[PDB]
Amino acid sequence: SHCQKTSLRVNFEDIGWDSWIIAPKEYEAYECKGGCFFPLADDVTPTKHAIVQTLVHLKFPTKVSKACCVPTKLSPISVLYKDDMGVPTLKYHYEGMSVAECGCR
Amino acid sequence: SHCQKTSLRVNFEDIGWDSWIIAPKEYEAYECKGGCFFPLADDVTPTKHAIVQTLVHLKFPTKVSKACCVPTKLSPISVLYKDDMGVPTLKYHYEGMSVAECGCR
Ligand SMILES: [Cl-]
Ligand SMILES: [Cl-]
Ligand SMILES: [Cl-]
Ligand SMILES: [Cl-]
Ligand SMILES: [Cl-]
Ligand SMILES: [Cl-]
Ligand SMILES: [Cl-]
Ligand SMILES: [Cl-]
Ligand SMILES: [Cl-]
Ligand SMILES: [Cl-]
Ligand code: NA
Ligand code: NA
Ligand code: NA
Ligand code: NA
Ligand code: NA
Ligand code: NA
Ligand code: NA
Ligand code: NA
Repeated sequence: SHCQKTSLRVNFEDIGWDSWIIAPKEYEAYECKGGCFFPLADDVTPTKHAIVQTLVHLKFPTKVSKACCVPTKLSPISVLYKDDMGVPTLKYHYEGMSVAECGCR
Repeated sequence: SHCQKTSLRVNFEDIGWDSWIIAPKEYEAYECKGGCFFPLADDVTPTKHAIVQTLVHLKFPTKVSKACCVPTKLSPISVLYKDDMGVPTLKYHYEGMSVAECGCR
């Protein structure tokens, strides 16, 4: 019911990235699912704007949207890609691919 | 149509904060409105997970949600609050209250 990290396996061929990513075929990216509603959790680490916007959304549900549960910290992965010369080069830290922590923003 | 910053005036008495915030009565908090869909904008600064999740949402619209346009940088404001001794104390930098930049996360 609340903002938390859940599993998401992403296949590179389904997102159109298998044309430049040789390996791996799939990877655990995770996704941040849940709702930002009161009472909040102890580890959602909400900003004061996300708390204010959620309160305004309660008073005006048609004019203002609630806060979103988005990843607050990302972890890199390693991909085997083909460079301009068609050889498999290793990108050891491809940053911003997996979710480490979620939160209400 | 795309992730951008828009105006949001928040009244402290409508969110139940006028009991500990004497002044100001209202403040410009801003809100991040728009959609994270391709083709993206030049200044939404999207993370690679937000791009991947948006691509997975296109292939599986019922199983995975799209990325959210949330504030990426917050600016503080100044509030006049009553401390435990009932006097108006000034909190010069009340951080995390106004939106500075939006983005797709
Ligand atoms: Cl709470
Ligand atoms: Cl925070
Ligand atoms: Cl690297
Ligand atoms: Cl290393
Ligand atoms: Cl990178
Ligand atoms: Cl694009
Ligand atoms: Cl970024
Ligand atoms: Cl201060
Ligand atoms: Cl200062
Ligand atoms: Cl503060
Ligand atoms: Na904050
Ligand atoms: Na309303
Ligand atoms: Na709305
Ligand atoms: Na290492
Ligand atoms: Na990134
Ligand atoms: Na689907
Ligand atoms: Na869904
Ligand atoms: Na100053």
